[PDB]
Amino acid sequence: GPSVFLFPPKPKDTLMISRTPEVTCVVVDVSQEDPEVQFNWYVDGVEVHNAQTKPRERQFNSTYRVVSVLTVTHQDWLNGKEYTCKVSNKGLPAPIEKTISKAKGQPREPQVYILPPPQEELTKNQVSLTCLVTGFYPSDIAVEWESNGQPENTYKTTPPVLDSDGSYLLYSKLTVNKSRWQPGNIFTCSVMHEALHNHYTQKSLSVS
Amino acid sequence: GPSVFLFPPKPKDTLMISRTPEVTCVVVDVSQEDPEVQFNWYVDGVEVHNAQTKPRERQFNSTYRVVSVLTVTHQDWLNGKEYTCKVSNKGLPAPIEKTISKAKGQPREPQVYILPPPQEELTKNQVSLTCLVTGFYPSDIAVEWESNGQPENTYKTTPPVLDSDGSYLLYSKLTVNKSRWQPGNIFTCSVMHEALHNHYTQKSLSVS
Ligand SMILES: *[C@@H]1O[C@H](CO[C@@H]2O[C@@H](C)[C@@H](O)[C@@H](O)[C@@H]2O)[C@@H](O[C@@H]2O[C@H](CO)[C@@H](O[C@@H]3O[C@H](CO[C@H]4O[C@H](CO)[C@@H](O)[C@H](O)[C@@H]4O[C@@H]4O[C@H](CO)[C@@H](O)[C@H](O)[C@H]4NC(C)=O)[C@@H](O)[C@H](O[C@H]4O[C@H](CO)[C@@H](O)[C@H](O)[C@@H]4O[C@@H]4O[C@H](CO)[C@@H](O)[C@H](O)[C@H]4NC(C)=O)[C@@H]3O)[C@H](O)[C@H]2NC(C)=O)[C@H](O)[C@H]1NC(C)=O
Ligand SMILES: *[C@@H]1O[C@H](CO[C@@H]2O[C@@H](C)[C@@H](O)[C@@H](O)[C@@H]2O)[C@@H](O[C@@H]2O[C@H](CO)[C@@H](O[C@@H]3O[C@H](CO[C@H]4O[C@H](CO)[C@@H](O)[C@H](O)[C@@H]4O[C@@H]4O[C@H](CO)[C@@H](O)[C@H](O)[C@H]4NC(C)=O)[C@@H](O)[C@H](O[C@H]4O[C@H](CO)[C@@H](O)[C@H](O)[C@@H]4O[C@@H]4O[C@H](CO)[C@@H](O)[C@H](O)[C@H]4NC(C)=O)[C@@H]3O)[C@H](O)[C@H]2NC(C)=O)[C@H](O)[C@H]1NC(C)=O
Repeated sequence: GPSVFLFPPKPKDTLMISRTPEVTCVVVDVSQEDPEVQFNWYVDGVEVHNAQTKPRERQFNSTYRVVSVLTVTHQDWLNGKEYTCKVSNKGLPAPIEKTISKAKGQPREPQVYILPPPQEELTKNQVSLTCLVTGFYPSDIAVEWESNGQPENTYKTTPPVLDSDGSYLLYSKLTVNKSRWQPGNIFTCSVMHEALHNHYTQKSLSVS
Repeated sequence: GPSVFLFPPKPKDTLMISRTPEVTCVVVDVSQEDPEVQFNWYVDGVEVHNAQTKPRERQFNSTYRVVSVLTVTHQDWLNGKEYTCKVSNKGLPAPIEKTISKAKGQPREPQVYILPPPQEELTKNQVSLTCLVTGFYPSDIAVEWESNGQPENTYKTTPPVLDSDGSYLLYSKLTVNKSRWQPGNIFTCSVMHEALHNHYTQKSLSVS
């Protein structure tokens, strides 16, 4: 029979208010004369009606896959609202309800540390500036790099890494050209998380 | 019908003689009264007869799961030898050949750097020393931390991270009580990977 998969908004949508944090409910495995199924949504047990439900998409494996996206506020999601996608079929003994919400647990503020290169690497053609971030719970978080004010193109971030106390940690690397490093340019890692002042913090450094 | 999953030896075991590196062939979904099945092993198209096989392990979900552990040398694996576990069944008609071998690609030497704490952190009651390993390939790699010879209990390590050029990178944090950091001690990272001198390299640092 068919199967439901409810998904959470992005750790970056949930924090900033320019983007829209959304909650996506998905159905799969709806056979070929199973008529339309119907999203009933509920937030903490009351029916909202603003979910932009989409059409009935065909799949390579000849199934029907259905989606309903539902916009939510950041206030709401981070207050621990319990969002629910109920689905009735036309050809299924039951209706299927799934529910989702923010992670439970006393949120913990990280602290950011920029780290410089190593005195070994400074002679190299490029160098690796390091943003260590640690102590953060919940695991959902976001990092960016900017330079003089202008944002940075290329960098790489590890997935969060569970720590021995139950907090999470991660590292982020930034390759910068040996050329561009020296002339006292100034570089800054910036981090977004539930438990920050303005949900936002930066460290920064120079060639000192 | 039944399915066959072949699995390689882990990087640590592939890198030193002390340990024994193994190639594991696992069949799952051998049904209720379908009798035994055989492993026919081959190495680059020649049959070896040394796999320490175990007998049929029945599962919760009511199938028969079978395993054969074949042992290899390290020179064998790093020469890129192709190992195959073929399965005769007494049920579904076919043989099921499955093949495994080392990752293809010109190996790259991991360049490793210890990084000290950040000035910021020092007033905390613990500190975080950082081993950064970059530019390595294949992704199979092992990191350990020791101090005055003795190894370390707490050390976390990110899973490798694909880089913009195709090499991999990773980080490792070591938390040490500040009571251990600042009375004159020496600390050391240790890295293992095929494209190295003696498949092993280490950096080290101290309160200078
Ligand atoms: C027919 O095809 C469809 C379409 O898929 C396509 O089919 C064929 C043609 C191939 O080409 C496929 O390669 C192709 O993808 C099949 O639909 C699939 O159905 C399976 C189930 O049979 C679903 O499995 C689930 O997967 C989700 C993860 O799905 C996300 O991530 C995938 C990649 O990571 C991505 O492909 C998906 O589209 C989806 O992607 C994310 O989507 C969100 C929302 O849009 C988006 O914001 C993200 O950015 C995006 N991410 C990425 C990386 O793209 C997974 O969550 C499920 O795991 C849980 O459930 C398992 C039980 O099935 C269980 O074993 C797990 O341990 C895990 O347990 C859960 O844990 C959660 C969280 O930790 C927790 O709440 C619970 O404890 C627990 N919950 C549950 C319910 O168990 C699950 O594995 C596929 O998502 C789905 N694919 C697509 C594309 O929709 C269909 O099955 C096929 N039918 C047949 C008969 O074969
Ligand atoms: C009945 O149950 C059994 C037992 O499982 C258990 O059953 C129930 C009771 C629950 O408790 C389960 O939670 C529990 O697991 C079922 O047996 C399972 O069968 C499925 C297949 O149906 C297997 O799926 C495959 O999984 C492997 C990974 O398996 C490793 O990792 C698991 C955890 O991550 C671990 O549980 C396994 O034991 C095994 O563990 C590893 O083992 C090695 C060797 O011993 C060891 O060195 C490792 O340290 C160890 N690791 C860990 C973390 O423990 C996965 O590789 C497969 O994925 C490939 O294939 C998929 C398609 O099947 C495909 O979607 C993927 O993309 C992927 O692609 C392959 O890989 C590469 C890279 O992508 C690609 O280049 C290849 O070309 C491609 N090849 C193929 C062929 O696809 C796959 O997902 C389970 O492992 C297996 N579980 C166990 C424990 O054996 C049984 O199926 C059940 N039967 C029924 C009817 O329900």
